[PDB]
Amino acid sequence: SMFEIKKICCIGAGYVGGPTCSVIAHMCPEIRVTVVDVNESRINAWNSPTLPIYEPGLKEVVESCRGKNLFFSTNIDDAIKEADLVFISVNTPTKTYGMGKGRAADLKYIEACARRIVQNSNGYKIVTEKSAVPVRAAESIRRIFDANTKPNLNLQVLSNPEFLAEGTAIKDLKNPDRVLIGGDETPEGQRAVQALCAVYEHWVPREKILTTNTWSSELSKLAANAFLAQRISSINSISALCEATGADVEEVATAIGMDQRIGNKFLKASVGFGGSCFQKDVLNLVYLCEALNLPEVARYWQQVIDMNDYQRRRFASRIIDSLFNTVTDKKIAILGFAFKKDTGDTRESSSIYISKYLMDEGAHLHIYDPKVPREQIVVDLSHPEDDQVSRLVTISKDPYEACDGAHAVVICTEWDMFKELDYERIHKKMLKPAFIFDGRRVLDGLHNELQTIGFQIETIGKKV
Amino acid sequence: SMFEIKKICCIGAGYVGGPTCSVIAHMCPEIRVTVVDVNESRINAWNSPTLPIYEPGLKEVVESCRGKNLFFSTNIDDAIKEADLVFISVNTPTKTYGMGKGRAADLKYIEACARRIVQNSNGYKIVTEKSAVPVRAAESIRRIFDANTKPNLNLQVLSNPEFLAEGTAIKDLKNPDRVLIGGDETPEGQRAVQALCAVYEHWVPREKILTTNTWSSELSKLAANAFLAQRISSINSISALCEATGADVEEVATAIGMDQRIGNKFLKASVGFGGSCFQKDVLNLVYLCEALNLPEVARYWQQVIDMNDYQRRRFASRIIDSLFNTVTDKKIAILGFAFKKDTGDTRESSSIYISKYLMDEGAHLHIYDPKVPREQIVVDLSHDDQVSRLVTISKDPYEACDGAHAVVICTEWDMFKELDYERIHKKMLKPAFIFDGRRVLDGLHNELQTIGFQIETIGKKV
Amino acid sequence: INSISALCEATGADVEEVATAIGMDQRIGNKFLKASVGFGGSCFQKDVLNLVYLCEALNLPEVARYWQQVIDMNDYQRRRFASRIIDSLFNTVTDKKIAILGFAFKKDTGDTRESSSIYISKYLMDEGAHLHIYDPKVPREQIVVDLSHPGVSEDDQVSRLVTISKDPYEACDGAHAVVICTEWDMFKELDYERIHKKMLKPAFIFDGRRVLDGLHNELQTIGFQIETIGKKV
Repeated sequence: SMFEIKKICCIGAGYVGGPTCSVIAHMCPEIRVTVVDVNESRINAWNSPTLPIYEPGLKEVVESCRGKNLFFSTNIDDAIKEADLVFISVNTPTKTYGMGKGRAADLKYIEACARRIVQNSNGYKIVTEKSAVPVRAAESIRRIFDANTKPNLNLQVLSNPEFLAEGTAIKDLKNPDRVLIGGDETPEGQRAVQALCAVYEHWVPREKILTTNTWSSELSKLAANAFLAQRISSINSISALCEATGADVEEVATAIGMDQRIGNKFLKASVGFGGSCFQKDVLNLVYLCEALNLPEVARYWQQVIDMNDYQRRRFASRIIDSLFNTVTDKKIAILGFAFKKDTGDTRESSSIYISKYLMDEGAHLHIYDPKVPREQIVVDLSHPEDDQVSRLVTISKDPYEACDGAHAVVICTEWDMFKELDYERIHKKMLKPAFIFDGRRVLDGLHNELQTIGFQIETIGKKV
Repeated sequence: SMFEIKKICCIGAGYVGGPTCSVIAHMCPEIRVTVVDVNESRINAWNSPTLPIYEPGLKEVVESCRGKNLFFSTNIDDAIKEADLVFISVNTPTKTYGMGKGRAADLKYIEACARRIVQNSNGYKIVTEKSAVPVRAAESIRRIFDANTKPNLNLQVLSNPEFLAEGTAIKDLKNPDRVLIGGDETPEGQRAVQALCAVYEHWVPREKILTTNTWSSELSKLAANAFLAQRISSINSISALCEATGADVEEVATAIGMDQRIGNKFLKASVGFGGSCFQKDVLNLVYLCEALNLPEVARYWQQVIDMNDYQRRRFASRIIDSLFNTVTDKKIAILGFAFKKDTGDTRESSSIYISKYLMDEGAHLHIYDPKVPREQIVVDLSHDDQVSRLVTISKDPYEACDGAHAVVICTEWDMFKELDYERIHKKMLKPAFIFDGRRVLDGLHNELQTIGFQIETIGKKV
Repeated sequence: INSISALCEATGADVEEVATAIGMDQRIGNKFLKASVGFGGSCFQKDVLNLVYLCEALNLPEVARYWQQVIDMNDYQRRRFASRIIDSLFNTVTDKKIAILGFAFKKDTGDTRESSSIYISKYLMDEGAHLHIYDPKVPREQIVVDLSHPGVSEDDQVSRLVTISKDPYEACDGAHAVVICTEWDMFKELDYERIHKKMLKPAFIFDGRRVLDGLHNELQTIGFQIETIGKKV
């Protein structure tokens, strides 16, 4: 309102900072947006005709304003000096050792940015956390600024979390459900908050811009992903009950989802949710609870993970039991390795875990995924040159090789192609009894024809 | 359309059967709908100008078709003989003893109906469970029919659960989010399912009528109330974290609820959910899981109740710590006793539980609620000497607050934001606390701090 | 052998076939291998509990717990038998008439001490069952004592819920279930066709002693659901 952002700097040219800043430039022609990164190779790519990130619509957005008001540079320090607003958009990996190993977020990159910003800054700037951060991250940035102050240096700290999913990043940026901005409840804080609102007001309606305090903002990002993951674990818990009673989890999911207060999204049973966001955010929320002496809340959210873990384990057990509790040297087809369809991302994929369970039985796994690189599958199934993987794991170039001589076909990722395969042919060449374990309900409605063909076909959330 | 339902009999003239059948008759002029009950007094009332159930819109519906195609009668046996479709719409109270005491559903009334139906039936009929039943209830009706069969007796069993809330029953029947009908995956089951679909098709669009197997149908009713309860416990869990960090739970709930995949309903933090459906249904789910050797699933759903109970307990503890952990002969005002605003219903009301905690500290409660009858409050807080010594029921809020150390809002009635707080302050003992258990005073905070209250609320840091 | 009966019910093996096979090994012997709803009498539980207590007194918790299993198993065998009954009646037995045939701890005596009939009857009382109890030797006064809350000369629950029958046909007349808890030889000679006519349907016979073995097809033809210990349903 009073203050006007005219220059933005984004430290971090990854999957958050690049696209967000590209859309900001596209929508705000009068604002100069400079995306910076230490990685010279990456910056060069952003300035090339082959962008380092593939996202539908991104190329068009970047090419429409790069060189006009959108810039990519390795000159971090100059970008900061010039900036009115600086986004910090670096990753916060999970700690791999020490207090909170495996669960707590590691602020090392956030801290390095804060130190660098204060070292290169004079006068008034707004500094905004854009990466997924743990609650209190802004407190730390503020401590660093307060401890390294200079005359006439006035840095304001805001939180502005990202709500982007892979594959929908541009749509999500152009037409967001909401934009969330957190700042202090002081006149300074509210000045800063309003300045960044005005940026988003160039293309987002005021009623979709939610302003909060900084802790509410940070906590909403974590909490939102926990609520989404909870719906999957809840419908997965129902799937177990369906298998025991004769109910069908897709019928039940549809019935529950038609109540508009619950809604019909995120109610699809599966072998288990995956990706780099759901488990990580829930565990981060559980760690935070324990750290604040809220064990009841900690144990309440831990259930979302325990349930996902159980869902995977019981699926593996149905497989193994159906093979008479011996799978040593039995060939099994694993169709699908990505954590979900239409990606090559294997981070926390249920396919990894199902696979490790069968490896632990001596299975000879032939794994097919149309999009995941074969080197990645080998890494994911290896211990942190791995003999168990080279002894037990074959990566198949087509799905027929993977089923050929197999005892079971296990569908772990919901790629659409898997429902189109020649199952008559696959049946001829399998050992008998021939099983199909559908971990994604993707073969619904082929059931009768598959049983006619001769398969024992089994799925999640359906009684055998 | 092979088979056409032309006569419907509903056994049970209560809150479910009466209104549902009244709406069916209203919407299906060619169908004769006869609601029966053993309780002659109640039937008479359904035939009177003062219906035994108050529901907005119900009188108009009933008066528009009673005596034309809608009938209420104590002649249960004739209605069954005539009927093409018989609804069983009786209560299934929770067992009060024995295996599953306090959690399992008691099928005695459902069984009695089934046995009576088979005794009075010949030929083809469709029998449909309309009451909230445990999973496998239809199996039991089936077993009874199969065990007491007669030549040419062909009874088909369907599930058709109710999704009505008090106060919105007519709206919910005229314009339902969905109609759910479960039946066997056999030609005869599908024929039966289609006949009942056709009844609903007189006024509900086909895309809103969901057909399933019988177990899916029974399980969906229980699961829906459980998912809804989970949202409240989930946002309540966040409210604890807000109090510890400085986040505000209403800011967080808005942020979360604007994601269209989550939605913005049922995300209002409180001292705790209540009512006769949520805890009951979740507990029945937990019991069914244990029975079926699904302990992981059981413990997943118990968290919904354990969280609600913790929310109530930590709220009471805040109140108690604020008066130094000694409330004995302290006067405290409880404003609101209903489980939610705009009802007299106290079933599983968080006000009961808050109040019982303070009573266990020796607090003198003065309780006001604008619609709950006094005798209901006395019963709810009894096992009674602890009540008569410690509980006073006030005819107005100002009495209850007069000379109180604290004012505790437990039910979100709109009138509580309109009270003369300057007045209440003049007459309270100092420090004068208001504990808002419902976020109903949000936005009066600054001025209430100005007046001199130490105002505290759920999901906000002190 | 009771623990094996549970496994028989789960798999399709028959506990009497298994008992006979095990017992023909002369090192094991064929005595005391008869599956039941549970052992009773004034000796077994008391002596085993005494032994367990001695172990704990002597800091031998491993031996204590080894022997405690003989009791725990017996309690489980009782509880799961009652649960079969109750589950078969839809988990509600309030005001249902159920015949209890046999109250003595074993046949051919009036001794009821620690009889499994007392425990199965107490489980069905906790469901509100209306129990009609018949035994050819046990005095009626002793049954009333055995089911009463001790130190209560007139129990409200016993007089509301329990009827002592002077004949088995009275006990089964209008019953949902006939529960045989003691192995009296007379029970295999009963006129079951007659019993079936006047029972409510579905009509269950729960044989807690294997005393109706070989009658099963005949009882299924008459139209009973006949269930017993150590046979799959």
